[PDB]
Amino acid sequence: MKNIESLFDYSAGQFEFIDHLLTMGVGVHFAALIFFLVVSQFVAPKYRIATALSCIVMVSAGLILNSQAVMWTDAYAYVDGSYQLQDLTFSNGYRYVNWMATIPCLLLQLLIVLNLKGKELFSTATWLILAAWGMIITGYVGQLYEVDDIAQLMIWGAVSTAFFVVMNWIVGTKIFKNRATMLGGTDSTITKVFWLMMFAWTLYPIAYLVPAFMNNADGVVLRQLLFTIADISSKVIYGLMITYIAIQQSAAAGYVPAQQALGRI
Ligand SMILES: *C/C=C(C)/C=C/C=C(C)/C=C/C1=C(C)CCCC1(C)C
Ligand SMILES: CCCCCCCCCC
Ligand SMILES: CCCCCCCCCC
Ligand SMILES: CCCCCCCCCC
Ligand SMILES: CCCCCC
Ligand SMILES: CCCCCC
Ligand SMILES: CCCCCC
Ligand SMILES: CCCCCC
Ligand SMILES: [Br-]
Ligand SMILES: [Br-]
Ligand SMILES: [Br-]
Repeated sequence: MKNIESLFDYSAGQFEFIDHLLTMGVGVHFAALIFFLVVSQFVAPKYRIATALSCIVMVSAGLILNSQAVMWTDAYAYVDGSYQLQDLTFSNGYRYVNWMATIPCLLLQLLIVLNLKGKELFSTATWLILAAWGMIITGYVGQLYEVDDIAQLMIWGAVSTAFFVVMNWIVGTKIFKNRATMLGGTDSTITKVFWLMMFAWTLYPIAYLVPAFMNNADGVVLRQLLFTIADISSKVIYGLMITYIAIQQSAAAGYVPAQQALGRI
């Protein structure tokens, strides 16, 4: 049960573009990691964990993107005018394993800026993480068959989509029922984060389906391109909005370092 990446030889332009996409993603996440670390001091204690979760996400994704880059250059060699598969192996499956950690972190930092606490926070986080883990795990099993069994990729993806929809319903319901509690005008900002999340996370099932409608070397490139757009949107851009909401609410709650931080800009 191979992946479609192992099926093709690659032109130098295709190979280097994919490598440059992954290495670019590493640099963006580690550059954002520094930003999230420095602005941590400008967030009130109640919200500071949300910015720390951005730091964990940046290193988690950055390590897996660097991992994918070197595996790409390990597994292929330029022979007779094209990059051909060598002794080693490349696989998008390590992305799925990493999602088991990064997705709960992304969801947790949203619940924190929604001002959920105590029993409701733990309760809502447990249902969301369980739904997300069911989405990822059924998706992982599905892509094992992206070459061998296209019908199984479809059926496991339908199961995965059911968890995805239920997960989004919980997220959206909590957002619209707790919007009134949010400070500094961030009741307007949080609805924008929900829509950004809808857009960015939907890119992943689209990349999952690439083997069904573009099973060639250019579809390998398009999938990595979609992953890159989705990774930056769902982690970096999303994290900046979460951090903005965290600081804005900190300032409205009387945190002086937050108020000063916004004043200078
Ligand atoms: C930073 C990485 C993120 C936010 C990854 C998100 C992943 C998903 C939303 C996964 C979606 C899937 C389905 C809805 C159906 C097909 C299989 C998956 C696992 C790709
Ligand atoms: C600003 C510190 C970010 C530097 C990123 C390092 C890129 C490593 C590419 C292998
Ligand atoms: C207030 C407790 C949060 C529960 C929201 C809905 C959970 C989904 C059960 C599937
Ligand atoms: C289709 C997944 C979208 C779920 C959003 C529902 C939010 C409305 C709650 C009032
Ligand atoms: C060996 C492929 C990577 C999957 C990790 C469980
Ligand atoms: C997998 C089909 C679910 C769609 C529900 C809106
Ligand atoms: C035009 C690109 C918008 C980026 C905002 C973060
Ligand atoms: C310096 C706080 C602003 C964060 C959002 C870009
Ligand atoms: Br506080
Ligand atoms: Br990730
Ligand atoms: Br409602």
